Amino acid sequence: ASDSAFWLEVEGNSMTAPTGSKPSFPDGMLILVDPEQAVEPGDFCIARLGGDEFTFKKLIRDSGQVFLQPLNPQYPMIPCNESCSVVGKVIASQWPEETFG
Amino acid sequence: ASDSAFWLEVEGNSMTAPTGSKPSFPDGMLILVDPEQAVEPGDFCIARLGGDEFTFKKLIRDSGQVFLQPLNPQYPMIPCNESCSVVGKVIASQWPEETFG
Amino acid sequence: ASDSAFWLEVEGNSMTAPTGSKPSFPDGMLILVDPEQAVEPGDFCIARLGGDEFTFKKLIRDSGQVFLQPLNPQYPMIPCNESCSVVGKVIASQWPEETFG
Amino acid sequence: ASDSAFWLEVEGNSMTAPTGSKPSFPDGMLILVDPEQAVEPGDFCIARLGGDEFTFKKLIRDSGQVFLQPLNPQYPMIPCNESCSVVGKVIASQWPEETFG
Amino acid sequence: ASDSAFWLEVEGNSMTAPTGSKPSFPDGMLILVDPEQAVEPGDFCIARLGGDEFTFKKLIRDSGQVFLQPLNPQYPMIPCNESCSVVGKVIASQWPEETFG
Amino acid sequence: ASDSAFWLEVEGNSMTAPTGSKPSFPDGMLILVDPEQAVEPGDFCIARLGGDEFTFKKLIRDSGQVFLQPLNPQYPMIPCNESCSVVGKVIASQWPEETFG
Amino acid sequence: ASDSAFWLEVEGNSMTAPTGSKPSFPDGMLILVDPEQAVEPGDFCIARLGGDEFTFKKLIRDSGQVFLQPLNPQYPMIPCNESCSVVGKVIASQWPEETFG
Amino acid sequence: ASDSAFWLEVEGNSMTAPTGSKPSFPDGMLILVDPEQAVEPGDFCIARLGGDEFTFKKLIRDSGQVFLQPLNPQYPMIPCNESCSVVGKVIASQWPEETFG
Repeated sequence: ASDSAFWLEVEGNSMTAPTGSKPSFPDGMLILVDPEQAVEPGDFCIARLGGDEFTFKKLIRDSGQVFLQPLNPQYPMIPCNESCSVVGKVIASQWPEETFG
Repeated sequence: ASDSAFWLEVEGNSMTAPTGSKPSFPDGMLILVDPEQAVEPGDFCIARLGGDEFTFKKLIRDSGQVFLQPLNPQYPMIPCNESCSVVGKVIASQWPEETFG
Repeated sequence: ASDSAFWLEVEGNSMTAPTGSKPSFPDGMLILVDPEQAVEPGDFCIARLGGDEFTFKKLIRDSGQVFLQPLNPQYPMIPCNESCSVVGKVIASQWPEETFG
Repeated sequence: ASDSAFWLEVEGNSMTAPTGSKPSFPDGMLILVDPEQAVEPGDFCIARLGGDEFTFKKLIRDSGQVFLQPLNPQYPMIPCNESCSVVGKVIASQWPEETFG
Repeated sequence: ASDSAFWLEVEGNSMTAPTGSKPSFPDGMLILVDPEQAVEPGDFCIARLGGDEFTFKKLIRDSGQVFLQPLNPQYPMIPCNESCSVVGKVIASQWPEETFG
Repeated sequence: ASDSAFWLEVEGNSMTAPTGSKPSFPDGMLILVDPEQAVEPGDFCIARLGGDEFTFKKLIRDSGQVFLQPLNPQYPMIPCNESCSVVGKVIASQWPEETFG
Repeated sequence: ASDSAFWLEVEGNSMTAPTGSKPSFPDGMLILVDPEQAVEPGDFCIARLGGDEFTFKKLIRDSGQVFLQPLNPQYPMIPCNESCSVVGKVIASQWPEETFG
Repeated sequence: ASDSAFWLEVEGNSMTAPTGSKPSFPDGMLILVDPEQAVEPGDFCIARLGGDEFTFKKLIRDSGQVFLQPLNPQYPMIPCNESCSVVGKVIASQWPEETFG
């Protein structure tokens, strides 16, 4: 984990996989982003889209096109082109300790 | 966090909550069981059962009786009695690092 | 595979995993049910309910109880006991050849 | 199947059909690819695209134009012209025997 | 088709199957409901729910339970128990003739 | 309808519309083509490209030019000119009766 | 349009219908919300969900269950229960004048 | 907004931009054309084409040439010379009241 790496809190159900599926990062979890580790296809990541919303998706590649895919199928998959910048690789995820009291 | 504390890999959907509610411990996650800590009502814990098979659940109390309750509505509740014995309180949970490649 | 093993065509969506998750046996696939192989937990199988109902689920164990689980979340889980006899272990599955012209 | 046919393992969601539609080739399945058999419109194939990257899709024809179409609605469709080259016809598909342990 | 049969205009995406799966009854189509024909598992129907409101879905049976299942994945399946009653079997569908003006 | 009208089973997803759009003619349905009725813009029809294979689209006029339009946005629009010959207007569509058990 | 009625700017693509569908409200358009007009199934409303955040969607109901549905089939259809509160009916939508030079 | 200006109902996808890009005038919208105003390059206008057939497009200037550019990349570009005359400027667009209920 580089010095640059920072923590973020999963906010949304976009990355919450269907029951029985894995991995899954339910809204509430923490994810460690590390701007210094490249993001390869199949890796999870944070990416800044148009305007300023960062997103947490699985970066995939199909037919030469790169998409940011959600673990929740009920959500949209999106092309990652011009206004799509990968900020860093998600290298870890754990529930915050409060979660256990 | 005690020294008798150990890691276990969640294997099942019993602790997988309906999308939206939290927390949620999906099959494949890592939980840290600490025997040297008590399981107060509402805490998450491991419990050795008859044939000595662990069970991941939430300890709840209802009239001098103690129950092991799954976060997955589909999974039935279970009364903790003769062969039932808490093995420790779950204090942490994270995805194995292999998860992030 | 015993000389008693037999093929069956999956008919239904009880074993159809959510896009992204495996395995999955969509309606249309074939499955080899071997009556002579024991069904350990975590194994896919063909069980009979009542006496004439053929069911295709994943046999599991939660909190000391055995359940026939569907790979399709929307479908209810079911406890396997008295009127629930395992018919055989699913040991292979493939699409029927016609599937390809 | 020709002696030049090999097995590939599906990696992705592009060929995963929505519940109800068939066939479907979810990530993790094995597909037999025969480079000696030709791919007629409607067949399932592997094709080499731009940077020579392989892609598993359905070859279709519409309005006298050829397309590589995914079984999964979320994925885009691609015109199979110049930099599109067919590697082989998909002729079999099954889960690896590990699937049933 | 009995003398009691009547047509209903499909209102809603409940029975719209995803692209590539058939059949599909998109919002706008016509369905001939016949109250005098029994609805076997597999058939499409109109059932009246506890609310006392009408619903259009596919009736299925799994592990002994009966459900009214939609063709659109985004919609929930529902057990057809007490407050669930079959109004009639859906036996034909077509676009109104205005569709082609 | 004229005596020149015949039935055609829609084959392909060119005329399948996005969920929540109408009309829509999913692969599987039956469209009634009547060669004797003029195909006005906004009408559905069967056309011939290169004087051979049929294309089932929606004739339209934009900026003085004519195009055969697919109800599926993924499919490209195609200019109807020289090698483009309209075979007849689509006047009715329905699911074959087998569809309903 | 009551006094309470206020204007919001559509932000996002949850209500951008697929090319060739209607209505549709691309990110950028304005929408008049009137808290004083009820919202019947089929209406376009503004709801406030859990996180104290607002959503613009079409209220619908299926099998006696209310859902907030998006015009974009990509996005998810969410059940509107406990934490879901309908704030107002959307009764108008127009682009801002700046739009047109 | 002049006395000569009038409302028109957009009919077509010619002016339906790709999701994300704005503006976008989906088939079904109302656009207000003001004959009295001039259509500077970049503005949206109406145009009489030959035998009196309207066209909704954007007025661009490429190579000292005045074309009619569509917002839908799928639709061909058209030059506005002889048999092409502007009919006014699009100064406002909005959805018909009937759209909301």
